[PDB]
Amino acid sequence: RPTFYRQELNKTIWEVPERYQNLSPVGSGAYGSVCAAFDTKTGLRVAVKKLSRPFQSIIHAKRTYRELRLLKHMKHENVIGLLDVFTPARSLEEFNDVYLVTHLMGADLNNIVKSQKLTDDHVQFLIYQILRGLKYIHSADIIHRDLKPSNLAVNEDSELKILDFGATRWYRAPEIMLNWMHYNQTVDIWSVGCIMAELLTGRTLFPGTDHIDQLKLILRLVGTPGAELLKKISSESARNYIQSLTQMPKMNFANVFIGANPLAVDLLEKMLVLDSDKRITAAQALAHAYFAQYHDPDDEPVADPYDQSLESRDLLIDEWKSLTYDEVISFVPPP
Ligand SMILES: CC(C)(C)c1cc(NC(=O)Nc2nccs2)n(-c2ccc(CC(=O)O)cc2)n1
Ligand SMILES: CCCCCCCCO[C@@H]1O[C@H](CO)[C@@H](O)[C@H](O)[C@H]1O
Ligand SMILES: CCCCCCCCO[C@@H]1O[C@H](CO)[C@@H](O)[C@H](O)[C@H]1O
Repeated sequence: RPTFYRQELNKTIWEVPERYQNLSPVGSGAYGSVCAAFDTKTGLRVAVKKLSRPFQSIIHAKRTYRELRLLKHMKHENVIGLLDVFTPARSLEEFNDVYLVTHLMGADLNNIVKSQKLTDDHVQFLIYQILRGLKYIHSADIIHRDLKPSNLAVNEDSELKILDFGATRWYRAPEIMLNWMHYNQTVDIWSVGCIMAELLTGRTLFPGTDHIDQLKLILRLVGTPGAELLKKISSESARNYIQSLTQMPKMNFANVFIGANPLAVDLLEKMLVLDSDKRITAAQALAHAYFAQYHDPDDEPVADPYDQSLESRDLLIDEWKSLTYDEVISFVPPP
């Protein structure tokens, strides 16, 4: 067992191994809080997440277990991975707090586009990495669901990792916003399209003021649902309502992307398709000519399959807690 020390951070006492130094809050929410830190044992800048009352409720306990399991599973250059997980507890009976440690990287994509747009060459490298990470995540039968610039961590050399800390709706696929009976991994490709567009233009693609505005903006770029897609919407009244959200024909798509690489625009047109069944997949996108400088079919690895049964489980807090404890004590750090 490492030696721990205690300090007050974000209104609670954080108790962490002495290797972790210079803890500085960077974000907080209902589910927990995150500090930037320096890991003196590895010389790495790290993020340390303390879960907020991880076993207070069934939902908190389930989310705690899910996050630990997922992070333990992810072993890919472009996906955030677990560097460490710890608890100050010495037994299950005293187990009450969980801390997760990941690479910090140093910045996110929420920053770089404020003053000016990125070069096409830069966008190639950034989106290539997002898609490479996403191919991996999707291959594990995991849907991200909240891809956005603040969930994309980048270092000074623009090496990128996808994370989920756990403006808000600007990158969301329309079907998530419209409570589709089911949706699938194609929602993340929509998000990549929105992100890529923004890097190229320096501006948010669909900056909706609210839910309906968001949908109207989307419909104005990509067009009202066509005949094939309309068949996939059950409600007559819903289809009638849709037909009111547009008053003019759709625009020339390319007008948003003046002077852009034609291959970039072609890829964007293939990502930003209203009908999710028709969107390009991560694997297909990696093979698109836009990424010729980076694509290597032998260096775009896939994930071991993931036991996702626990996402639909209805369990007692103490079961989620015991399952989580097992995962904490069995953790082995990466080489
Ligand atoms: C693997 C990928 C990107 C999908 C991913 C990464 C993370 N987590 C993560 O990045 N944590 C970090 N800590 C510190 C720095 S980055 N989650 C995630 C999984 C589960 C839940 C719980 C819920 O579902 O609410 C929350 C987040 N998913
Ligand atoms: C804004 C009003 C129109 C929104 C239409 C979004 C259609 C999204 O695409 C739909 O995704 C569903 C979930 O994966 C699939 O079941 C459907 O087959 C697919 O057409
Ligand atoms: C643009 C705002 C108006 C949106 C109207 C379309 C709402 C689509 O409604 C959706 O249709 C799906 C397919 O039938 C169902 O599976 C979803 O449960 C339903 O929410």
